[PDB]
Amino acid sequence: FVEMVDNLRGKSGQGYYVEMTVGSPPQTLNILVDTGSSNFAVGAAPHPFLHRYYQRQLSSTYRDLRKGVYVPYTQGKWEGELGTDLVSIPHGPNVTVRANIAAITESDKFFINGSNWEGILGLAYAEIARPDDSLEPFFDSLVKQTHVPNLFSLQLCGAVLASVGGSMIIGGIDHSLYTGSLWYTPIRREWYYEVIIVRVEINGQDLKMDCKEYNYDKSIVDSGTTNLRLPKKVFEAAVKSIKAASSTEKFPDGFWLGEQLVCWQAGTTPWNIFPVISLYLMGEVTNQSFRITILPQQYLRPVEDDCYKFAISQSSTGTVMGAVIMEGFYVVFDRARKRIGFAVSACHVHDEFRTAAVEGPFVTLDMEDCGYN
Ligand SMILES: COc1ccc2c(c1)[C@]1(COC(N)=N1)c1cc(-c3cc(Cl)ccc3F)ccc1O2
Repeated sequence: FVEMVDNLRGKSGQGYYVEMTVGSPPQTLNILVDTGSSNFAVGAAPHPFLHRYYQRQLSSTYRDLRKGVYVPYTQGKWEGELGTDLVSIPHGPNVTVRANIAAITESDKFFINGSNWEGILGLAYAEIARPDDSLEPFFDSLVKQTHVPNLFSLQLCGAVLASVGGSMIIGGIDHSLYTGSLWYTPIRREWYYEVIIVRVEINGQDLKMDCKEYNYDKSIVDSGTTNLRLPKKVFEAAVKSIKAASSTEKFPDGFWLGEQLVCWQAGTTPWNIFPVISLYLMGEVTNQSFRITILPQQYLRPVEDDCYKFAISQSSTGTVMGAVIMEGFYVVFDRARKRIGFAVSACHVHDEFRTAAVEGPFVTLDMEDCGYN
């Protein structure tokens, strides 16, 4: 899949995008890769923040669905007009499909002033598509109309604002992109990429919470989120324990809340005083789990003296495994088998003493009880 390796770009904190073409003749757009939503929606008007936009009037293969779509979400909104058109991915499989496209005609806090992308590719399932589950998501269209296998994988590698890179392998797995074995956790339900966390440790010390708290009201794998977001009660316990383990140095409460930065003399960041963080995920087998472990190199994010933000934050919408988790791992979205694979990423940032890890098997009882209903 060498043609697809390194097909993602971005700027730090502004997400990962892939090149796509829409319409005939082809119009090239940079599109945000989002496993946390399910619409293919593209800027369709000259918003001043956009480098380019979909000009439906220039496409011979454009079809109007004569229906609007309205998409408020927690940090913004977008609105638009539904249609279909032909779509390809230049650094993806050699195929062209007819996909649903939402031509974005009004928005608020959706486009980023300074980014290089113009649309969003929602890779999640129809159940959370707007306006309803009858709007077939892109990837469903791709799989139905071609012989592209029903799976994709992401290697997110991270870095005035640093450029980031990664790979979206569409229709398979590139084994060069990880070390060790893949370990799979079941997709609990096909809406978000919902998973179940069964145990949490900070430097091997169990938080000892009712595991339902870890997944209240859901836990998801989300390439469209930067932080590791945790339910409020879990965040409180996690920070208490991370404070304790790192107490060699003291920081203000605002650091832990993301309200301020911490800085060290360039090149002297004391990675060693910060603990590793492990999430045990439901495994493939009854009473079997595995654990994924990240380093402070994943959860202390550089802000451009070396200065960092604490990139674990609280959530009222459940655990969100964003870039802080995904940049440690090669992640396989094995839609065909309703499961998500994690393996140590060949590009993850680490040091001489510790590495991001994926380890198993472990015995964990009552894992089904950890899910919220
Ligand atoms: C209905 O759900 C929606 C709808 C729209 C929507 C998003 C979700 C969102 C927010 O979280 C996720 N996963 N995608 C989302 C995320 C981002 C975004 C993602 C990253 Cl990784 C970084 C910066 C961003 F602004 C930009 C736009 C954006 O729009």
